[PDB]
Amino acid sequence: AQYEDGKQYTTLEKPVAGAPQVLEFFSFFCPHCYQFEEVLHISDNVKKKLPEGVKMTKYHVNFMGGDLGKDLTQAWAVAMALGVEDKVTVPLFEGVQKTQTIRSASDIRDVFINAGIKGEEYDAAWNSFVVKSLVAQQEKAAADVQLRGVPAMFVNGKYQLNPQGMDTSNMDVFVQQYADTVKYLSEK
Repeated sequence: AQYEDGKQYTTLEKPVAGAPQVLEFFSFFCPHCYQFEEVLHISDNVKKKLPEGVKMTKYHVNFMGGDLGKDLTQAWAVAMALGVEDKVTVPLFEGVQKTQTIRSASDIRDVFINAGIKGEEYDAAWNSFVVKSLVAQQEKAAADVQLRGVPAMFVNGKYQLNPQGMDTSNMDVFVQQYADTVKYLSEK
């Protein structure tokens, strides 16, 4: 066929019940993740092609960057709780990978301050149990599919995107193949 298991996607032999419809994993330490966010705009292109009635979830992971890695997972929980993802994603990526100015939890915090989240609001969120449970969800979702690498995208807890099997000569063609594949898997 045109879409083949083991080619543009793999099927989990261990399907996950009640999973988010479109679930993306990343790390601010992850070099392809940086590309996916600032050069390819994968999330946004997938969304533009998803049917109506389908929501997108994106979670951070712990297994890169050690201690700072975990802080970032908690910071992403704060970002999700406050609804400020679209304001901190770029400066977090550039702080970790481009300028390398993010070296501590305080440097993460500065990024939010510069994006206009008030210190009090951030610290309150950082220490909240709503954020604790949001960190738990991120971890549980990654555990459920025994995630050992990022970027990763799962559709309906059953299919995992496989971008290694997609021409990368043209970045625009790659992105549409990726997005079109997510749409196909969605309608499956």
